[PDB]
Amino acid sequence: NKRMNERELVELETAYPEQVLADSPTHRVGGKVLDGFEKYSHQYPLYSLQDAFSREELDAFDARVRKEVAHPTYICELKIDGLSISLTYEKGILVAGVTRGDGSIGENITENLKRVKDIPLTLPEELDITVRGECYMPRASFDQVNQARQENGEPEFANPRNAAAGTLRQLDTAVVAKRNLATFLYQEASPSTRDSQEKGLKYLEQLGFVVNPKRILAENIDEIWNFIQEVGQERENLPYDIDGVVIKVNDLASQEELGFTVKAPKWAVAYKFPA
Amino acid sequence: NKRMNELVALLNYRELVELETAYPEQVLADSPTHRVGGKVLDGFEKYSHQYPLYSLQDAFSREELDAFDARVRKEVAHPTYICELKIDGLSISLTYEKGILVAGVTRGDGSIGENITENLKRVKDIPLTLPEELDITVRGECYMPRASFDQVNQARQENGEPEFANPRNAAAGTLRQLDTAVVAKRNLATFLYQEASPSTRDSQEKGLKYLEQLGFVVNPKRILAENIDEIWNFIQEVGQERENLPYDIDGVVIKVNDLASQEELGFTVKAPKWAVAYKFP
Ligand SMILES: NC(=O)c1ccc[n+]([C@@H]2O[C@H](COP(=O)(O)O)[C@@H](O)[C@H]2O)c1
Ligand SMILES: COc1nc2nc(N)nc(N)c2nc1C
Ligand SMILES: COc1nc2nc(N)nc(N)c2nc1C
Repeated sequence: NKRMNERELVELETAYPEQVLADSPTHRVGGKVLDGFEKYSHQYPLYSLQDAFSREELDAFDARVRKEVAHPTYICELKIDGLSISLTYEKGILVAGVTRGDGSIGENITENLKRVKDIPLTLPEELDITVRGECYMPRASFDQVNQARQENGEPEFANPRNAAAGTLRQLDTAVVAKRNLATFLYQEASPSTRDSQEKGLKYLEQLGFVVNPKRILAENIDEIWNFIQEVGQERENLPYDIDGVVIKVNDLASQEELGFTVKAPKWAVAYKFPA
Repeated sequence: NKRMNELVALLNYRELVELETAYPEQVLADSPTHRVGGKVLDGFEKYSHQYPLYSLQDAFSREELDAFDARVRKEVAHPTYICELKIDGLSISLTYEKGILVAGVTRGDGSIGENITENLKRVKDIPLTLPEELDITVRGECYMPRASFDQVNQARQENGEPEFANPRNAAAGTLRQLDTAVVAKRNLATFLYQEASPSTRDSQEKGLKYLEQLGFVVNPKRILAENIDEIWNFIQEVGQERENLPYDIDGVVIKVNDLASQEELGFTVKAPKWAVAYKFP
C-alpha cells in the first residue's frame, strides 16, 4: 500500500488489481475494453432547457420571471455543443460518470470519462457531490481524429459533437485516451451548495472542475441581447462549437419559487442562433 | 482606484499608506495595513449575534464520560466521536459577507457581543478575505501562545507595567483594550472549531477540513474515536503532554461527529445534547 501511495506502478497495479489508487495517473491511459455499458438511473433527474428563438421570446421569459421576482439578475453562459454528462463523487472520489440518456436512465461510461484529462479523479475535500456539464472535442483536434477514423476504415465524424459523443459511447477506453476531449461543467445536480449560480461556478472551479469563462451577469434583456450579439460575432473564433446562450436567474431562492415544469426549469431558457 | 489593487496585490508600502490616508473609504479589504497599528476606539460598539452561542455541558470523570456515551446511544446505535482540545482563550465569532471579514465579535451575553473587529484584524492567523465570496460565520478561540506571553511579560516588566497572571488574562487584556496597535505588537493566534452559520459539511471532521480550505487555522490535535475507551486514552495522553503544548487548555470537548446524528439528539435549554467538555484541573 505505502508502496503505491508513493513504469513501476503499472507492474504493482497489474499484480494486485484488487487495490489501484483513485488518484492513480494510470486511469488516464488506455485500459480495458468493456462488455457494454451498464444502465444507470439518475439519482437527481437531469432536466432539459426550454428554447427561445428571438428577442421577443427572451422578452417573454423575462416578463414571466418578473411575475414572481422583482429584481432579477441574470447570468448568461454558453451552451457548449457536446455530449451531456453527469459525474458523481463519493468521499471526494469520482464513482460514476454517466450520459444524460432520457433524463432518467443513462449509460454508465465512468471508465471512458476517466480518460478525459480535465475530469478530476478526486477532489480536495471528502465530498459527496454530483455535477453536470458537457464533454466535447475542440475544433483543433477534429481534423486529426477524422484522419484516424479513415485509416481504421470507419466513417468520419459528421462534426465535433458527434466525434465526442461517438468517442465516449464506443467500448474501448484506450480510444478515449488518444483523442483530446475536454469539459465544461455548469452546475451541481445534487442540492446547490452556494446562493447563486455565479457562486456555484466559482465553487466548482475551486473543486478542480473546468468552468467556461465567457459569461456575464445582466439586469435586463438589453444587456443580454448585446452579449448574445457579441457571442454571435466571435463564434467562428472559439475553439469549440456552441449551439446557443443559456440565460438563468442568478439567485437560488429566486430560482426556488419560480420552480420547474415537468421537463425544464421555469427559471432558465436557451437562446438558439438563427441558421 | 487602480494603483491600489496593483499596490495591494504586489505588496501582497510607503505609497499605499499615503493613498490610504488620502482616500480612507477605499482602503481595500486585504490591504496589509490592516495588520499594522491603526485606530484607537473610544469604546466598543454593540453587535447582535445572528447565531447566538450556546454552552457546553461539563464532565469531571471517566464515569461521567461513560454516562454521556450512554445517553447518546439511546438515539444513535453506533456513534463516532470527535475529540478536540478546549483552548484556554477568548471566544470570538467571525462573520464574513461576500468573502470579506466584516465583523469580529465577543460572546457578550450570548445574543449581543462586543464588536472588536479592528482589534481582531491585527491577529495575523485570521483571514481578512476568503477564497470565495461567501456569507459565513465561524466561531473559535483567540489565545496567546505561551512563548508570546513570556515575551510580552518581559516587555511589560522593562516598561514598568504589571505582568499578566497567565496567557488567558493576557489575551482578554489585549483584545478588550481599545488600541489596535497594542494588539499588533502582542502576537495573538486562533483555532476555529465550528461554523456558526448552518453547517456546509455533514460531519465535524469534514467541517474542520473545510475551514482549513478557507484559510482558517484549526488545531491538528484531535481524533475520531469509536468508544469511550479510545477517548479516555486520548485525554490521558493529552493530560500527560499538557505541559509540553505551546498554549494552555481548559480540557477536551467530545462531540458526536456526524450532523444527522447531532440533529436527532438535539439540545436542552442551554446546551447541545451531543457534546460534552471533560475538564482538566
Ligand atoms: N477582493 C477580494 O480579495 C475578495 C473578497 C472575496 C472573495 N474573493 C475571491 O478570492 C480571490 C482572492 O484570493 P483570497 O481572497 O483567497 O486571498 C479573488 O480573486 C476573489 O475571486 C476575493
Ligand atoms: C439550468 O440547467 C441547464 N443549464 C445549462 N447551462 C449551460 N451553460 N449549458 C447547459 N447545457 C445547460 N443545461 C441545463 C439543463
Ligand atoms: C459544541 O459546541 C462547542 N464546541 C467547542 N469545541 C471546541 N473545540 N472548543 C470549544 N470551546 C467549544 N465550545 C462549544 C460551545
